[PDB]
Amino acid sequence: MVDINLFREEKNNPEIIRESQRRRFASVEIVDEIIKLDKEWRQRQFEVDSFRKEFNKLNKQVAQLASEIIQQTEKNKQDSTAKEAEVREAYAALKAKLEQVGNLVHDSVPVDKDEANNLVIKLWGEKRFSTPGLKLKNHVDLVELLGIADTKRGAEIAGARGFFLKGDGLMLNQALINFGLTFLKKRGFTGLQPPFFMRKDVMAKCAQLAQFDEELYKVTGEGDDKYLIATAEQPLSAYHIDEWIHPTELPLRYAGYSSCFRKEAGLGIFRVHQFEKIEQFCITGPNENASWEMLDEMMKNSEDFYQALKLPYQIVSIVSGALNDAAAKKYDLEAWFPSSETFRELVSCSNCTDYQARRLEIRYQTKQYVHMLNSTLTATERTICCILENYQREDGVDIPEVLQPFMGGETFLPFK
Amino acid sequence: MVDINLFREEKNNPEIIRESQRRRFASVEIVDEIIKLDKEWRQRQFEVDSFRKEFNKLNKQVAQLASEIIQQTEKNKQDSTAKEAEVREAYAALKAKLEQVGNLVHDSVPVDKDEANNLVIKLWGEKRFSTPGLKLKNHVDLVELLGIADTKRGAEIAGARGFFLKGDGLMLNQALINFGLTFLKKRGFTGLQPPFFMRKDVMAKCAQLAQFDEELYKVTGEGDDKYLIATAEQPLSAYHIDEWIHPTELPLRYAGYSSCFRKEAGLGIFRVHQFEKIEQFCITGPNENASWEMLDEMMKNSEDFYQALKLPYQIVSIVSGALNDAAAKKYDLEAWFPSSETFRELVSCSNCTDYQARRLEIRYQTKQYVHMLNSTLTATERTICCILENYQREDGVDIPEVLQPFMGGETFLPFK
Repeated sequence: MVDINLFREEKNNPEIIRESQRRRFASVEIVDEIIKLDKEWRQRQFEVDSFRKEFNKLNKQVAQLASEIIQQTEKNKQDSTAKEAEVREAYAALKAKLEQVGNLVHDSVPVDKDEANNLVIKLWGEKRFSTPGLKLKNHVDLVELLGIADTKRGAEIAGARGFFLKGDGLMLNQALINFGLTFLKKRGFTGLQPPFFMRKDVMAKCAQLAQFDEELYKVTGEGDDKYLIATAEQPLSAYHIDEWIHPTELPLRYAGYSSCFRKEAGLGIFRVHQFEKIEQFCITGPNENASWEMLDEMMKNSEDFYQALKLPYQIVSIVSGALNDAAAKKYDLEAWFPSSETFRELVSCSNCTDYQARRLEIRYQTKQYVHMLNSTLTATERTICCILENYQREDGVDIPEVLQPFMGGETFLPFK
Repeated sequence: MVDINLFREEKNNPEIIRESQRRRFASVEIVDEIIKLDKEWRQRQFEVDSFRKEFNKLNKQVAQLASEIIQQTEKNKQDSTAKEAEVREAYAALKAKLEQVGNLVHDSVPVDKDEANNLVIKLWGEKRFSTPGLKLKNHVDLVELLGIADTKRGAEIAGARGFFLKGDGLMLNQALINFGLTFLKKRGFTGLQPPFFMRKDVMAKCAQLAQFDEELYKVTGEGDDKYLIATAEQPLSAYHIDEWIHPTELPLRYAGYSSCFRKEAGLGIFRVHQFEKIEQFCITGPNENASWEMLDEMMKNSEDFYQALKLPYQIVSIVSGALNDAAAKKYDLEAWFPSSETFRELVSCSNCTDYQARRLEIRYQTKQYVHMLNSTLTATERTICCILENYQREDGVDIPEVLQPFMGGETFLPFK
């Protein structure tokens, strides 16, 4: 939820919310609905203090003086707990409209309703193509040829889009997780591996609202009903819930690692239900444009990493209309897939400012909340598919150089 | 299920099954029940061939010759599909008793009803104790002091016995998985990472019967209802289901790796719902005592590994009475926990011979099935708890030597 204070011309200026609503191609009226609703809530919270205030003007000098105004102090003491309710059903009606307002869209964000108008802002890398000596194979056919996944036996076991990693497939995955974690460790990041369970209660306060809520796997189990996490970002957001964080602790840098479960996948390993993910999770103070410097820091770390792997890519800024509710601004790094000659998304990078922080009561007198950003570094299975296509030869695949140490210095996976 | 042929004095000797039943402290009568039930099944399968045989003795020479025996060939052709049913409800009654017979208990197995009488057969390692200079801490208090798990924030997120790994905790876990996988790779093992999902249909044919069936997490999800795997052994067993395997492919050696989910756990990380596991999975021919040599091979690999980590241990042979239904014979490697001065189980090692193979129709003329063995190498979280206790000092923990390369050559985790 956004800050009710960004709606009050008493403390202004609500037109900023109105602009954000326009850019999100969503209700501008709801900004008037909510102002009226706040008006009521703070009236009733004062129509309480009307009774509270009269209350010690009635019990002013009952003993220190006879009088029958103590039949009225029965009406008042009682009245104080009548308005006591009104406040509670005002605030709740206010919260039901407020919950629907997306985060304030940053002015740098391209305004448009369609991802088709999504804006490329940076290129890097020399893109391979099929020549007539080398017809470039797709990840699907390179996996089979290489013998490093069993999607057939995987599908009969876990159902559709289910895979085993096998032999040098498993080493590669593990190779990439450790390259990932050390890469981030060197840049001041602290590992966190969350549980792949989250209580629906907590999840309710997390993710990106009604869009990422009733579309996870359910786990029946032991205590409360639980979800399988879709993204390490979710649990990591819940770390530091209801906590205070001290200016001196910030910034915080968690290299998140977990297995990931998504219901909406659609035999390869790009389009899957289960997969592993390293993520950059970062908390900042809310002032001094600290979260905006941190977005650049994370985006640079994602670029540096895809450069280390020598994977050609392009960076796209996402249109205001495509931003989800938490995100104030967002980049994709889309990486080159030679066989099909398309860019595909391997990284998403978001500044969500205080939007989740305010829900998870993650505090920084008059209520300041911290800024939180999240940036996939590598979905390993996808990243591998990208690596197989870009490093293929006539009779196998060359291992990226940075990943050769974590594979015992092997440099080539031969076709079977 | 055991081989119905091990019950037939026609092909003998059923007393061997009777002995196994005694050693398992279970019904000996059921061996007579089942002989009678097989008798019926093969009678009715012949009371079919009674009709089938008469059938071409009636349709002997109908054309090649008048006669009204073709009113009888109506009774017969029909009768052939009456007994056709009897066979199908005989075999099914036979299967309902047969399903309850545990695997043939190996003669080397100590006969007894109580794990209390579980037989120590080998020691290794010099066990540390609390001296009055060094009071030895437990894994629970070493984790907190070291700052490498958050069981508090973990518990509020995933519910009870839920943990984050953190900083050098995560490196250690990853360190141990890779030490594990390379260790086994050098000994002729091939990585397999299964899916953490299995369709209940398949799981039904897997695990150790009614004891390991209605006690997994349930996953609601997309297609059929699924379980979270309790052990990498389960999926790996389903690999090669309904397949033939060629003498020349055997032996097979899968180093299984997965995350693992158990409902029955009971703040530390020893007694947990989610954890990771490397396992030795091995398939052999059924002859030439090949599975029995393979059990020794795997047991030696488990010993070598706990020696590499310099963890003192003892090997126990499990009493006939404690063997589950799949297991013909079983060892535990129980490792030394100094603070509490107890041995705790870090490895289980089973020869299940053809028991699952016969259910999963995993074939090797007259029906031969392969032998399958399974042996945990490391439950990482437990293995770490063991490592923290045995390598502690006054102001932190020394990293095992073999694990120092996979931690960038760090040799000490300092207390906070």
